[PDB]
Parts: sequence; C-alpha cells; structure tokens
Amino acid sequence: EKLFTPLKVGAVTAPNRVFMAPLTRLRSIEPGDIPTPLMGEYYRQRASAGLIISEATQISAQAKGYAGAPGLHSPEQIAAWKKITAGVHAEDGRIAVQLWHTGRISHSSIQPGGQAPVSASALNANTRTSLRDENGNAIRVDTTTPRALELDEIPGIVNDFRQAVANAREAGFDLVELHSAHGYLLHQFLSPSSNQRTDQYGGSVENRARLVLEVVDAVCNEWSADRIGIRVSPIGTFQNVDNGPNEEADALYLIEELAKRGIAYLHMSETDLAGGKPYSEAFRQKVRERFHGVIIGAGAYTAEKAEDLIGKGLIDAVAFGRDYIANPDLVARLQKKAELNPQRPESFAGGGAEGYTDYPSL
Ligand SMILES: Cc1cc2nc3c(=O)[nH]c(=O)nc-3n(C[C@H](O)[C@H](O)[C@H](O)COP(=O)(O)O)c2cc1C
Repeated sequence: EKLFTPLKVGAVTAPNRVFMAPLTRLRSIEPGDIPTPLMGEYYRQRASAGLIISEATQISAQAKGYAGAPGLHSPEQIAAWKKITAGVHAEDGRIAVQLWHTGRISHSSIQPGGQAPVSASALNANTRTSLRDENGNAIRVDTTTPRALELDEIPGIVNDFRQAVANAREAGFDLVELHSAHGYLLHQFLSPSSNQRTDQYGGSVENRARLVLEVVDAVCNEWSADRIGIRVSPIGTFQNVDNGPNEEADALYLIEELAKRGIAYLHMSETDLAGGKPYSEAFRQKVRERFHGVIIGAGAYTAEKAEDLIGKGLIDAVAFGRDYIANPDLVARLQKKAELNPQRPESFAGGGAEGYTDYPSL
C-alpha cells in the first residue's frame, strides 16, 4: 500500500495520499458570507487528511453564486478563516482554500446591486444554484442569464483572484486551489459550449485558456508557484458544460501550459455524481508525461482504485468527497479496512451541526 506514505505537494509535505475534496456545504453567515466556528470544528475533525481542500470560496462579492458559500474578500472573512486555519494547524493538519468565481451558475438576487451574473458569453447555464429561503434553508433555483464580460473587465477578474490569494496567504492557508472545473467561471471560458466570444478570450484553445493562464501567472507571482494548485474537469460534461469537440487535445494543451509554471498540483475531477466513461489509461499517460507536479484524482474513487493508479505511476493522491463528509477519520478507516459511516445526503447542503460535525470517528 502507498496511500499511507508521504507526498511532497509543492511547499508542504502531506503525510498520506488521502485528501479531502472541496465540498460546498452552504453553512456560512449572511450577511457577509462569513465562515463560522462550526465550520472550523468540521475542518478540525478532518485534520488527519493528507491535505484538506476547502469548500469553494468566493474571490469577490461578484463571484458569489450560492447562498451560504463563504468568501475570502472582506476583512471579516479573513479574520474568520484565520481562526479556522489555526485550528487545523493545532491538530497538525494542512489546508488549501479552493477559490472560485461562479460566473453564470448564479442568480441576480445574490449579486451586487441585484444584477445579472457575469460570464464569457450571455448564455444561460440552464441549471440551478442554491439560494436560501426566508427561514434560511437551502433551496434550488434556476440560474439567471448572464452578462458577457467586456474585454476591459478581464484584468479586474485576474486582480480579484490575485487579491484573494494575498488574502488566503494572510488567512493561514497552506495552498490555494483554483476552481477551473464544474462549469464555473474559469471553465466557462475554457469550454467552447459556454464561450462564444470572438475576441482574444474565445475561439482558439489558446484564447479559451487565456484567462485561466493569466490567473495562474498572477497568483504564482503574488505568492509562489509551489503554493498553487488547480482543479479541472476537462473530459466529459459537468453541470451542462461539456468540453467541446476536441476535449483531449485541448486538455493536454492546458496541462502543458500549466507545467511551464511549475505549480504544486493538478487536481482532475473525472466525473460528476451520475458517472460516465472512465479516463483511458492512454489519456492518463499523456497527462503524466506532460505534468511534473502532483496529480490528484477524484470522482467516485475507491481506495483500491487509488492504489492501482498510484502503483501504475499515473497519479500521486486521491481526493474523496462524500466519504469525507461522513468519515472525519477516513484515513484511519481506510488504513484499518474499517466500515465507513452511513452518509446522510439530506444534510449535505445547508443547515447546521446535524449532518456536519456529528459523524463519529472510530
Ligand atoms: C455536497 C457536495 C459539494 C461539492 N462541492 C464542491 C466544491 O465546492 N468544489 C468542487 O470542486 N467540487 C465540489 N464537489 C465535488 C467533490 O469535490 C467530488 O469531486 C465529488 O463529490 C466526487 O467525488 P466522491 O465520489 O469522492 O464524492 C462537491 C460534491 C458534493 C457531493
């Protein structure tokens, strides 16, 4: 077994290869999109993970698409996250913040000024996001048609990612993960399905990847390349965003570009919850020969699949999502071959302590 052996992940050293995937739980305070001590307890419980990757966190107020998702743009958010990272560190853990802009997976009622959310193009996502009702409970609501960003707004978006990384470093995170997956803003630019722009940020794959690579360069310059990871979902369809008619070649272009920056890791979200065609071993080989940082695989993994792919030299670590919701001590359980706690999906999104901090250890 290799899952319980250490791994260098850029600037930090993980003691095992069992990572906690980013998981939106929608329990932040409004007004202010503020993380809470309850969230701190949840993360502290999971500090034995090789690496915790936080729930997706707004780079700006405009970035918000979900009621209850936290930000990392305000002083109060910075202060609250500082307490959370300190608690994880007190338990000898490591924590990355996943930073997003939701783009068109959003609703005008939670945008600044009540305005339409932004995207690469003015095309509805044709999905739902999660808002809160008058009692503060999570509700699913159809997405608002977005406004296409003007060319002169793009530097501001890059600056918002840069600023959020400055804030993340101050807040005590060990790494940052850019959310370039799952149909959110960066992926909206990457995908031809969502990007119909005819300027330097659409058309060719070079142009479609331009924004994400500008963001990568800005955040590497703000902090250091060995502090930066990126999550992609570049094969298949996620939240109605496919990867276009040349998805493999386009993915390999992006990955070769990322490699040039010497970033800490590439995190591949392989499938959504409904599943789909597995990655071919040939594709995994092509990725591996092009990227020289850590590769994290995710999406309905088992420990056995992770060991197989680590043993084949194709990935370095695995991120578990739902098994981490339900098993704070997932590392110990997988090491000991213990049963896993029963998941309670009704409490994944929103609410309070129940279904959040009340899953037991062994
Ligand atoms: C409740 C829930 C929230 C999620 N939130 C995020 C998120 O904030 N960022 C992200 O990149 N993926 C998110 N995902 C995807 C997970 O990180 C993970 O890739 C997915 O659940 C599949 O892995 P699993 O089979 O181990 O759960 C979420 C998944 C679930 C079930």
